[PDB]
Amino acid sequence: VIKPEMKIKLRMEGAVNGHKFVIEGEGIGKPYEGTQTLDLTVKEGAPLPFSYDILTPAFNRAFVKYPKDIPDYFKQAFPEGYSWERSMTYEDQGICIATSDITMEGDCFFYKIRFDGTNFPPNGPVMQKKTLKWEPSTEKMYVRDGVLKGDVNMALLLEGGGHYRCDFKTTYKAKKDVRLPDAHEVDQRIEILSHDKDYNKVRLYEHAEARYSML
Repeated sequence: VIKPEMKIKLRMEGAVNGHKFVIEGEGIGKPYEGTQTLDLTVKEGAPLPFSYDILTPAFNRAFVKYPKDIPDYFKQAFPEGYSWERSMTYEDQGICIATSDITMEGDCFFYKIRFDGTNFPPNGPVMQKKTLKWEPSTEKMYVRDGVLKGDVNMALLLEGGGHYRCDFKTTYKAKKDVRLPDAHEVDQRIEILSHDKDYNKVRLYEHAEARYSML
C-alpha cells in the first residue's frame, strides 16, 4: 500500500492571533527512508505577520524510518488513513492546537489541516518573527488509555539568541483498528530549505527515524 516514493498534496486553513490564512502544499517523500520535502504556497493572508516556524510541524508520521520489530501504526493505517490532534503550548503563553485528517489515493497523500493559535504576546519572538529554526527533537510515543500518544519538548532557536520553548502533545487515531505499538521514540529534524521574503513560498524538509530507548 505505502509506495517507496509517495507524493503529498495538502491544504491548511488557519487563524493565529486573529490573522486568518490558507496555505497549500505539494511535495514528495520516501516513507521507508523517513524523508520528505514540501513546496508550500500562501494562498490567503497577505504577508503572514507571525513566524512561519510555528506552522512547520503541522505540515505525517507515515514518513518515518521504522524498525520492523516496532509496529508501524502510521503505515498500517493506510489506505483508509489516520488523523492527529496536537496541542502546542509555548513558554510565554502562546497556545496552538492543530488537527489533520490524512487520506490516500494511488501514490499520493492528502491532508486537510486546521491550525489555530492564540495569546502570542505582540512583543514575543513569534509575532516579532525572531525565530531561526527548530532544534532536532525526540517524540516520546506511547499507549495511554488505549490511544497512541506522542509528547515532544520542542525548542525554537532565537536571533541572538538562546531558546524559546514549546510542549507538543499529540493523539494519533487510525480510522480502522491496527496494532498499537509498545513505547518508542521518533527522532526528527525539520528545516526550511529556502523561502522568499515574506514566506509566501517555502521549501520544507524533514528527516525522521523511529527507535527504542537504550534504558
